[PDB]
Amino acid sequence: ASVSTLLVNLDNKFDPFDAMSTPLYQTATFKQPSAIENGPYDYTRSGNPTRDALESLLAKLDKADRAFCFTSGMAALSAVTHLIKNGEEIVAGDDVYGGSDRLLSQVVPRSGVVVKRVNTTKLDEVAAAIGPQTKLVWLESPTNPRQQISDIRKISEMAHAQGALVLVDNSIMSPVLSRPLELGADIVMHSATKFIAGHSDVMAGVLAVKGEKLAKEVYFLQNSEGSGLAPFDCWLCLRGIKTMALRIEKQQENARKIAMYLSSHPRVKKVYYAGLPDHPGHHLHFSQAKGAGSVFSFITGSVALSKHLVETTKYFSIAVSFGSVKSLISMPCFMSHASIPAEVREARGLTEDLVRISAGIEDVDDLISDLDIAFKTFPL
Amino acid sequence: ASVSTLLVNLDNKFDPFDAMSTPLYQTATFKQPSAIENGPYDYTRSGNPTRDALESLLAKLDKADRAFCFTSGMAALSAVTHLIKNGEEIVAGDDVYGGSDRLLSQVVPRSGVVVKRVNTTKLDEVAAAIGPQTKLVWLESPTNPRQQISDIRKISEMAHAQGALVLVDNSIMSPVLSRPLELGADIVMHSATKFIAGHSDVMAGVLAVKGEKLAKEVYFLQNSEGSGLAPFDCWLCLRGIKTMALRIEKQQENARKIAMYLSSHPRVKKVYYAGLPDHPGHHLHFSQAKGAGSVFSFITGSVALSKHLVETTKYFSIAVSFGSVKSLISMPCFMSHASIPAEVREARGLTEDLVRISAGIEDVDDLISDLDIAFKTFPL
Amino acid sequence: ASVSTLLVNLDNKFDPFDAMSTPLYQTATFKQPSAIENGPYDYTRSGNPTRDALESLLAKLDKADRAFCFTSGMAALSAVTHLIKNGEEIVAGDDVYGGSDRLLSQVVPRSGVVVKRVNTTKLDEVAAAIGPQTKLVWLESPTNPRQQISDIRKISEMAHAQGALVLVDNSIMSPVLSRPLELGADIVMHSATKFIAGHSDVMAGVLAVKGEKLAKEVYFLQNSEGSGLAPFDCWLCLRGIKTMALRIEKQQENARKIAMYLSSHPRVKKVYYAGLPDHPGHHLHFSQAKGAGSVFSFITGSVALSKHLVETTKYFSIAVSFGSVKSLISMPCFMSHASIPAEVREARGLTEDLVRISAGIEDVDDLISDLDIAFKTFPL
Amino acid sequence: ASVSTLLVNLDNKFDPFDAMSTPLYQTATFKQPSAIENGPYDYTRSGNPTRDALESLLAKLDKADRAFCFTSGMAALSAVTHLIKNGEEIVAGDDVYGGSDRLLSQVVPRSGVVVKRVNTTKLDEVAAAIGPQTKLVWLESPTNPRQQISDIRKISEMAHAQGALVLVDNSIMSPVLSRPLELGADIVMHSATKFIAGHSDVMAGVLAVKGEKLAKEVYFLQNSEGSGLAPFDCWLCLRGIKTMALRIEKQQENARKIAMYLSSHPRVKKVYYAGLPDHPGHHLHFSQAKGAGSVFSFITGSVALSKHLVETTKYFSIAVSFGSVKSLISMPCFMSHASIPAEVREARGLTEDLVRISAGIEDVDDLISDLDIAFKTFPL
Ligand SMILES: *Cc1c(COP(=O)(O)O)cnc(C)c1O
Ligand SMILES: *Cc1c(COP(=O)(O)O)cnc(C)c1O
Ligand SMILES: *Cc1c(COP(=O)(O)O)cnc(C)c1O
Ligand SMILES: *Cc1c(COP(=O)(O)O)cnc(C)c1O
Repeated sequence: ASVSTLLVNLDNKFDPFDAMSTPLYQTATFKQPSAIENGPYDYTRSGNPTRDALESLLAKLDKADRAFCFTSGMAALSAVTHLIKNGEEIVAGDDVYGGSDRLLSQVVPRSGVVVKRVNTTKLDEVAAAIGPQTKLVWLESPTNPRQQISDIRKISEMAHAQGALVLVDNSIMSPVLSRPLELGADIVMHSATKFIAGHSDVMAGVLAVKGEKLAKEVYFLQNSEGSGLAPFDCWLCLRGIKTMALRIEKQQENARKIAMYLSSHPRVKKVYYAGLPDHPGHHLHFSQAKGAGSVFSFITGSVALSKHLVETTKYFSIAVSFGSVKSLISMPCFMSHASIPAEVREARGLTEDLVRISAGIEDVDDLISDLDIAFKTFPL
Repeated sequence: ASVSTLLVNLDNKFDPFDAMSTPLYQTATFKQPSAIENGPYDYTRSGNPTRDALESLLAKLDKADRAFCFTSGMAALSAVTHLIKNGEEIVAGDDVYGGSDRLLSQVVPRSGVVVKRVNTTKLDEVAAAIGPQTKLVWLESPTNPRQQISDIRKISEMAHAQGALVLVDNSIMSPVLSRPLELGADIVMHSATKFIAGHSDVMAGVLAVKGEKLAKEVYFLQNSEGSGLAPFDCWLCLRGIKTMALRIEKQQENARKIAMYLSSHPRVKKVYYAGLPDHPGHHLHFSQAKGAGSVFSFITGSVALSKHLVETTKYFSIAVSFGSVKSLISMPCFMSHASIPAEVREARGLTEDLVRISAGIEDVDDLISDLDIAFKTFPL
Repeated sequence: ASVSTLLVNLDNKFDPFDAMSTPLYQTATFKQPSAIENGPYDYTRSGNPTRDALESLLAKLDKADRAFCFTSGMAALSAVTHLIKNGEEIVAGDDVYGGSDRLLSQVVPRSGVVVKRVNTTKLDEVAAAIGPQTKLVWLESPTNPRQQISDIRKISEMAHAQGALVLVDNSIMSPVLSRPLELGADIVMHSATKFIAGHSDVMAGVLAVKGEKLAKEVYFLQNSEGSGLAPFDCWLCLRGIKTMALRIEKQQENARKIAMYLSSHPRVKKVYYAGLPDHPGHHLHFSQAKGAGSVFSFITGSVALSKHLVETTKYFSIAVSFGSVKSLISMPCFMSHASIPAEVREARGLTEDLVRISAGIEDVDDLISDLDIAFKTFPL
Repeated sequence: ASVSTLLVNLDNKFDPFDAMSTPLYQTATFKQPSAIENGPYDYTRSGNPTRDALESLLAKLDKADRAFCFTSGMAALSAVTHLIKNGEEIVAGDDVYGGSDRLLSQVVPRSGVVVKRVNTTKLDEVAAAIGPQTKLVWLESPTNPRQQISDIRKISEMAHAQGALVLVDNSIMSPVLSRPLELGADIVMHSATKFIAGHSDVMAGVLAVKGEKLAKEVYFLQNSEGSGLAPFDCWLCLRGIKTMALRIEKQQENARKIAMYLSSHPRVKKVYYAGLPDHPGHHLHFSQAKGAGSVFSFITGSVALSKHLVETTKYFSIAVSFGSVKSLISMPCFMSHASIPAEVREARGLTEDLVRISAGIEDVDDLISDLDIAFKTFPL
């Protein structure tokens, strides 16, 4: 039974009328059966039929013991973070996403937790980083925007060697291309704001958990810090996940073709994309994933040319994130860090002229044609 | 300019078409204007027009500098909590609500933050408990379900003279009966799931802040822990908050009358309601609140008769919380702590037969008659 | 069992989890149980659980056999209209609302259905106009904006003695002030866009029917012309209808007081409101309605002063319709028929300076003070 | 600029914040600028920014002068029908859809309009059917479930020859495969409940019009009979139309492969599908369309085998309609007419054992495998 076939099934047992869409329980409380006993549901912060339908499809998708839905990706990562106590340590790949950065830096500390940074690509570096009191190993792969690959099976054994939990933020791959729990991770997180919902109209975060005692501790925090995804947002996620395989299938192929057109373009200096045969990490990646994705970036050594591509293209929207049906284009180097000086950007592997693209589901000839016209209009 | 009157004010400067209802911005991202600069908005976790319209109304209602909306009441209490660093001190009443209790005993510790519990009605204790390390004082008055009154002006001065922040969870009072920031509090919090939304159909928390620095610090956390209330939810709060003054007016009056009836009823031992002249705290409370709200409880000395009133009443629903248009009834001891033993149930100031009622907006003659019959049908 | 009390009753037999809010069935199709038989539901155009929950409440409020919800007020009036065959006769007041007017003069004719217009306050005319071909009598009392009262018990007997159906568009009264099916009417219609939903945010029409055959005939049309109100809309009506009794109570009282003030004001020539003792029809209306509602108008003999009151009032919005929590003000002559000439504007019983107000639920001292200032700032 | 690329573009001029998703104007009224003049919007029944964004994308998709959105497909067809006056005629292909049937039969008549039926495949039949006073020619192609083809260019000239309007109900093809306005039709109707929204969670109907005076007459009825699609439903339509090209592309290909597997299956007697080279009409169809679609049917001469396939398959849902991401299966012969006797089904070209499939976007091997197992389990 394929993913494609699994994403559209409606297994809503509770529904007496078998509607084709999951009924939306937009309520806060439920009436109890008696003065002494509760019902299956009582308060939405604790549990809700609609969110249960989504959390449950997502556990199957990730082959997890239990899945949890949060108001956003950051909320999911913040909860994970509230699992390490005072005097513990966290080995954080130092490449990891902006909000993840800010979190590991400015927030995790106020809690008496220690934060180690590394290059999860160098096993020795991460080997030396895994201390006695190391309780969490937190990875991302491909990284962004460079697409550098890390070995999740091995980093899993080093960490598991100290009795530590491995968190794999799979947002960039989604359950259709990768399933980290089957590579040794303990918790896979997905910003569902990206591929899962795929329409850039809903914030959501997902924690997919391996191990019951573990899941019980996540539920404790989803239910106590009250960050469970709202019923309406769950419904929009349920509606969107249905075409996830269909959308990734077209998107990724658009990305392959635009990466190839750019790869051999006179004005493009380098192209990062794990799908290119020439990508350092290519073979490593595909040993743990079925696809490169639909996000990639490139350099042009010319910041004035890069701004032009970004601002001139008619089919790409200038925006953050990726994974929507609309193709996006940006400069993470002078934008996704506008507060980044000349040393603030150099202190972060990236270069003022770097352009990142999130390919959508348009006709790739429309997109390649759009980019070509854009290079041919830049004056000198 | 009265509150009833302020609540229906539609202040949407952004909307070109002057809709009578605030346009719902159900979107996760916004397009940036150029490659270098951002727009007023960029990402719903960071900010959204619909949520801004609500956070603004809420700041005006509470006379706060800025207000913040969180995915739920607990999320809001959880952020205030992430303001206090490793090894600092938190002094919080003993009465403090269930979820707050749990958060105070099992999550705050994980940060090395120390928690002292006090009976905030006894100034000495408050005095005794507030040292050099105290950075947060956390009140709640009336207490649930006894409706104990604490002096908020005097507790604020003590803490401030110690440089501590004062939080008042004003959920049971809401903006139209009390505005704690004018009594020394620094942050007022509401479970907007209760009176603000008013229909039992949306989960939401609000944080009303005094002080630009503080606010900046609350915003920093609402944004990084990605917990701002979602747009559909903000829209439902905006919609339900409009009848807030109206709902409370009829509700409060209903509770008054129903306490009247129970107070002089032969099978009712004690009635807890701050509106009753005979209630310890009456004059204190009304010295800092324009009214006694709509939740109250009573004891009957008979766990068997209490269950009976609870299950037999035809017009009250057996449910958790309050502040909704529907009248609710429950038993905080044998229910809102159901899995509670003999001393583990009395380990909380509440005899297991205490019944709590949340008056709604129905005909009070229907509700009072509903209770009378239930008292008469009880088997001996 | 009072109306205020009936409005919050949650009667959802179908829902397994007893949510406090009716589950929204946002779906177009339902799965059938076998290849041969259907289920309770199959297609939202045919029926939906959420819409059923509302159509049921509405039948109980109006003491009707069955009720139907349409995409809007006009859709409902348009269906009643599709009940009358080729070459039959329709007798409908002259006063009858704009959209109804248009529908009566430009669409009903296309069917060979003949339309006679009468001043339903003059029984003779009604008598004179009702022949052997009359199959529908269409009333509206009070009339807009003059608030003319027609005798609904006596008009029903005449038509019935001629075998004609009687429709009463009860939009301005709603179920808590009048229930026309207990006065001889056969179908009562409401623009649920007005008092029922009560927040200016949903378009909806309701048809409350007396008689199984008739109902069957209305259902046949709601179903075939695919016009039943959509599920999200039904849910918003269910949500807003709960404060209906509460909203009207404060609203009606507000209108009373504001008519009081204007009636004895030096710059106001005539005030039209059926609650005023001096109003022709007072005793008739209150002989068939429990109240005068919240819409009324006044003349000032000065088109220039009327525009001024309309544009200067700070607390009234310039807008069409009524029944919302927000106070509205407008000029039916120079606005709700703006593109109206000199005799084409007087070709409707309304002097071009008539101002209509719809009282909302704000502080009446705020509203009355708002009007006073506007009378005082008017340039001479 | 391809359709695929056009379906995801956001051309919302009015939006000051450029959200990626169209802002939802869930309101009924808008405030007017002054006492004498309206704004662009005033009442949702008349016009709404969100519906305008959808009606406008749909005009581009169909190459129409203006597009209109209705509460449902039937509402769209019912409005079309209110365009022919008393004493006019309608030439209705007699094969046309159920609700279309019911309408042409039981409703259109009460209006003094004459109804002719034909086999739009026989030009002579339709030649003889086009009278002097014929104002509407109403087609469907492929028909359902037979997929019989009609020539839309020629039937367009015969009709236009009498000054008549041609209505083409394109629901089964959608704008991605066919655009009838470019073949002589005047109005193309789409049940948007099908392919446009594609998630079976929203009812909607669409009229795409050629000719301004024409469009003005449709707007008159959408605006007067109040059947304009609700803002929320428009938003769900906007969200769904975005993957329409992506969904039809996979769906149609699944259909091709399942039609081919069934075509050569021992237990299948006939397969109707315009994409099969062997289909009477094949070449005719593709002269006016780019694809066969994803709906087809087949016969097995065995009603007991057909029920079994329908009720045994694990990946097909038993439901009406088509065009959703979920594959559907049914027997229109003994189900989509359960009230169809032994002569009531014979009086309608179809046969008790006929099975219709609407292919979804699953893995076609999952679906073919599911059907094969189903044939191999039927006992004798
Ligand atoms: C986009 C992104 C996030 C942010 O998630 P939100 O849902 O918007 O808070 C987290 N992690 C990664 C790896 C991302 O790339
Ligand atoms: C209900 C309640 C809360 C919890 O708020 P949620 O919206 O349910 O997370 C917090 N404080 C008080 C005093 C409450 O009564
Ligand atoms: C407003 C109004 C209508 C129209 O209803 P819609 O919901 O706007 O279509 C019908 N009747 C009366 C008497 C009205 O005042
Ligand atoms: C499905 C169908 C319709 C029905 O439309 P609704 O939107 O559900 O009312 C109309 N026409 C055709 C041709 C169809 O096949």
